[PDB]
Amino acid sequence: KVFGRCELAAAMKRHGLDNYRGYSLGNWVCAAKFESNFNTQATNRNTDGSTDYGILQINSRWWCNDGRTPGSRNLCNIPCSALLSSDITASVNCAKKIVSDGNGMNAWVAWRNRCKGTDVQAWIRGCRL
Ligand SMILES: CCCCN1C(=O)C(=C/C=C/C=C2/Oc3ccccc3N2CCCS(=O)(=O)O)C(=O)N(CCCC)C1=S
Ligand SMILES: [Cl-]
Ligand SMILES: [Cl-]
Repeated sequence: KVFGRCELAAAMKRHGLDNYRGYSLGNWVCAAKFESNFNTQATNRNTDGSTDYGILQINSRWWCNDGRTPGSRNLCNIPCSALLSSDITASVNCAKKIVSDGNGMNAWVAWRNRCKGTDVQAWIRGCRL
């Protein structure tokens, strides 16, 4: 599913992501924009063999199991496929664990490089929330 800007902001808020760990909704939406362009089915193979899945491109080396990432962990206790679903519940719950891991949203390289320090509020502007 390809979410719309405000549509995703609403789903994210509905799942308690807004202001989670101090990160405003704009930040999450911005990260989703540059990680998957809002496509829940987005995947990206990394040079190390791991793979990024979903709206927030959660990686398999630590967070989900895809059975093809030697020596990896599955800290979110979910098959990586669950991160590709129309329903973002799994992705949101896993993102919550990730952002609480110590480095905040910096865990999402694209967020640091393209959202961090920017006018992220712009990402939910005009949205009926
Ligand atoms: C009627 C359909 C097209 C209208 N519509 C929009 O208005 C949407 C437009 C998004 C707004 C553009 C935008 O890109 C940004 C980049 C950085 C910061 C904010 C951004 N915003 C707008 C708010 C801030 S600003 O006004 O561009 O400065 C949109 O994403 N989408 C996707 C939502 C699909 C449900 C749609 S549908
Ligand atoms: Cl594996
Ligand atoms: Cl933080």
